[PDB]
Amino acid sequence: MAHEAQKAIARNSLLIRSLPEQHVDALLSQAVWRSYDRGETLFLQEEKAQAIHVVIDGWVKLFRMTPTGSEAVVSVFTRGESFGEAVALRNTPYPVSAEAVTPCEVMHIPSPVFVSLMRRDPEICISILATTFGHLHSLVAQLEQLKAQTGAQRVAEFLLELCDCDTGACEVTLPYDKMLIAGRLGMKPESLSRAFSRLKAAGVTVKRNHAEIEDIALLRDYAESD
Amino acid sequence: HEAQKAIARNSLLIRSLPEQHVDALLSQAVWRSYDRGETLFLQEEKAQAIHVVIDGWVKLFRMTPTGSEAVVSVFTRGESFGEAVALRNTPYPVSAEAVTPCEVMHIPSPVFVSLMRRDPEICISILATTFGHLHSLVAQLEQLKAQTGAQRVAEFLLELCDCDTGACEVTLPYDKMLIAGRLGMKPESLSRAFSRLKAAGVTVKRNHAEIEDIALLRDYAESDSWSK
Ligand SMILES: [Cl-]
Ligand SMILES: [Cl-]
Repeated sequence: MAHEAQKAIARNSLLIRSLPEQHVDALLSQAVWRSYDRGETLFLQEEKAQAIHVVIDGWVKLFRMTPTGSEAVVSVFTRGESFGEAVALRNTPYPVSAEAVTPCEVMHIPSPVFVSLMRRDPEICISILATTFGHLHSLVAQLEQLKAQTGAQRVAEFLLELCDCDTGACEVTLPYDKMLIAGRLGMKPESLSRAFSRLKAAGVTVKRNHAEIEDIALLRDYAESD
Repeated sequence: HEAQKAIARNSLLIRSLPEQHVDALLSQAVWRSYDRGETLFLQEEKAQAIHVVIDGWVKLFRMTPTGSEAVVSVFTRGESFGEAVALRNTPYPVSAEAVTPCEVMHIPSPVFVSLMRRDPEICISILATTFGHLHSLVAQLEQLKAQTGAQRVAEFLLELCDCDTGACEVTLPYDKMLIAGRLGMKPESLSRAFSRLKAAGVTVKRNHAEIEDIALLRDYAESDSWSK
């Protein structure tokens, strides 16, 4: 009933990071909390965009229906990540469907709660926009400086970012279907496997539904190498 | 100023706006030219405009506590800056100065802010666009980069040309360290990179770079060493 740990996780989302601190808790106080089993749908393409979504635990995939009826995976999101901001603010119908890929918990911020806040007080929207512009310039600068690295280094970094702590050993849940991560990391399915094999030597075991980092420092050291 | 207005539309600032309001905002622009070394603004002054570079290079810098210029950013043709500080009405954290002669478009802040105070739906619309772009940039930062330094330099150059075919010359600052910093490259490497780009028809002079063939430079950049 406090959702203290869960709100702490939500504060790392793009949505929550963009808000001025004075308004964070009041917005989180109006959250709609839900759990989903593996395979369960959060929403379907063309439905009304009733909320902004923040994954607290698990993996959620977004997919679009193609003209020939296949499902194209557009994104995969996990712990501490938000999605749906733009569609919610424009009030356009969902352009994708969303489905729990693992069992998961989501914090939903109802669209009217967030939109109405901004219709009421323009100072809030101006203030959030200021923050998002700064964040944009910052990401563009990171892209301009992004150097090449190895696929294994990408996967290490990814895995490191999924742990949150700086020391010890660790478990991280991963989807069964490994193509989801490959898409997210912009890698070939082979390359990801190749990448995994190479990480054995850095202390990483990759089971069917989870990965294990024997030691963070070693992995972190592997990621920060030639 | 239609050609100059066209270049401004490439900026982060103008891209993010509702298309149906652009022209009226662009209509209240103050256009200014700057000599090399001329100040655009200085640290602690009031942010009263958002700036878009129309031509040339502008560097932003802070003073180290021991009194040294520490360059923070360099902006060129079609790029905007000062959005956040102007919308927050806080003092400038840096100074800005023309590295080359330049043209810049200034958007008075009150023009922009009063529009949103009058109709918060404008800001709601702009914010939707800035969130979608944020997501796109974050997605792109997770995807494996494989390109070499010379390829990155190649892409940097290609993006400065704005034409898909033929030849172009792009103004570059005299001091190539400003580009090195922007690309997150050791100055050594930037030079090493320019050497390797000789093969793709890129000759780098004092105040400019000459691209003999765009398509050929795009080919080097896209390649997975290499040859003409
Ligand atoms: Cl399960
Ligand atoms: Cl004037």
